[PDB]
Amino acid sequence: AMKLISNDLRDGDKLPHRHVFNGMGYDGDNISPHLAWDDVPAGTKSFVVTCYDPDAPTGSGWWHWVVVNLPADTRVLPQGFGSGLVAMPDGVLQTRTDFGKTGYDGAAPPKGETHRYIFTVHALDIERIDVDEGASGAMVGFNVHFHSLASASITAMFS
Amino acid sequence: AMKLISNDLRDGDKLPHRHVFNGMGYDGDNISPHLAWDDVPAGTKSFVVTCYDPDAPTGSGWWHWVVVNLPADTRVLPQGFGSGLVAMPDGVLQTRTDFGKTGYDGAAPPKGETHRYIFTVHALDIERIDVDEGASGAMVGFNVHFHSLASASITAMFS
Repeated sequence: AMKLISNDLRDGDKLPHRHVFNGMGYDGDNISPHLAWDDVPAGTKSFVVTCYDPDAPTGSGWWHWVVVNLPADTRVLPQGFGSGLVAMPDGVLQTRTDFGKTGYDGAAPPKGETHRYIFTVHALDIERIDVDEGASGAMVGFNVHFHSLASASITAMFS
Repeated sequence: AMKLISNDLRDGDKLPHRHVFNGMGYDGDNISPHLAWDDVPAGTKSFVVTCYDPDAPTGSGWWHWVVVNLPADTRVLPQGFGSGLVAMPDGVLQTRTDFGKTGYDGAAPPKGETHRYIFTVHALDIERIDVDEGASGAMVGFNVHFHSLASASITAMFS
């Protein structure tokens, strides 16, 4: 029964300022949160980690961060993994977000709105998904849908 | 009361093969459908046209086609406008789809599934949205949400 925990986030609590966006009217530190998981399914060959806001009023939500092809032995993403603080393990790729770039960028909702910022880890049954860094969050999501063995998430609320 | 019509599509009917994707197991012609609109709101300064599948199992649906900054006098997109058959009017941009490129690419659902393929035209209150060709459908959608005066759509069902 795969579990996702974090030294930074608490499921259902407010997203700490450390992980809020640093512009667009906000002044958060824009650092990806620590994430750690356990009890993965047998047959796991890689992981995908994402940050998605289902409440962004765009017609398709908003992908904040997408990490693919994490090797089967991965059980943690240190704080700042999506922010240039951590070396990328071989074969890992950070793919394209709705901000038109790769890597993590935090919450920055319309002033006064509170959205869900869902951090999810998916265990896949394939070692590598066939994508490059220009792949959209939906394109990764398509691959996740057909290859997922299990998932676990933590949702942080912002504002 | 803005209306959207088409020489090719009929709201609620099957998407013709001419507009289905040409690969991924399908052999449609992959040509964008004709779209035409009328009775636009006063204050309209530009239009955005999109094709979205809310039923794609990706976590965020799928953006098939996004066209922005169509001038205020636009009332039609000839067949193939998103397929290289039509010259781009000055200032018009086709932005990034979930297929990781610009331009129209048609329906190609999981074998045997029937999804909605929604074609929408939005009348905006601003002449240009500040995006380049790398902007995601959500990024365009964010701009549409804050600038839309009205919208009209036609939904085609595929398979």
